[PDB]
Amino acid sequence: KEGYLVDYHTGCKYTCAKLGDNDYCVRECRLRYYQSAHGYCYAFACWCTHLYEQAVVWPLPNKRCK
Repeated sequence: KEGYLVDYHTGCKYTCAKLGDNDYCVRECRLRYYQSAHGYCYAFACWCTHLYEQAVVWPLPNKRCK
């Protein structure tokens, strides 16, 4: 499973270096979910990958950047 990185209360994106320069992005994904998560910087913003069924993202109730 895959999903865009967003905060549960701030509703905002998490920006990073181009695509595969994912060194900051993987460290968010593996602390947001289980440590077995992964990700990359799709359009210079973090996109988590190799995820379980318990990842959700867009079905959140608000998710607009405060």
